[PDB]
Amino acid sequence: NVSSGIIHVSCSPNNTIVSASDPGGNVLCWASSGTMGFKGSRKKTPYSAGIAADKVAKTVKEMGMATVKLFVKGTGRGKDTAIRSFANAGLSITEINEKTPIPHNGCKPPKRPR
RNA sequence: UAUUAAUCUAGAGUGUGGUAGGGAGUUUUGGAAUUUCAUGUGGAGCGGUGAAAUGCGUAGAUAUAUGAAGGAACACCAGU
Repeated sequence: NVSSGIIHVSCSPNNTIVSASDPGGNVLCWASSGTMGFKGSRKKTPYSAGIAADKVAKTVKEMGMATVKLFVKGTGRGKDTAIRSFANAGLSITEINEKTPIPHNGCKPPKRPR
């Protein structure tokens, strides 16, 4: 029910999530690799993120979606496939930005696995 | 060489001017991020690994935006 908006995607090293939102901060709909049939370790693939982004773009099309900001989050090899999905979808993407939860050198993270 | 009577300034220190440096201690401030809580948005998976599984999830998690709290450590300056 809104033309302008923002859709967020967070490509974790183990999974990915995409979520379309209005500029007021509320969510409209979200999608993830788990929403599709295949599960387990095979869900951390760029193809899975691509189909998730395809589905979220589809389900926001009926909403009447228009020019939209893009905040990409997380690290992984599947985030760019969502970019291809959205660009090829014909949507009115207008701005790209980086919103990884990057911290300054503060709290101590987990260790080296070894 | 040792002892002693002395003398001098290059040895070594003090002064003068200029001069750099994350040198140290004490006393204050800040912001990112995590976590918890609260507020809305939402409905099934999330997390996880070589692959899985304990574990978490409609009693609304993850996510998204805002606010509060507390604690810890100070990317980018950073280097033949």
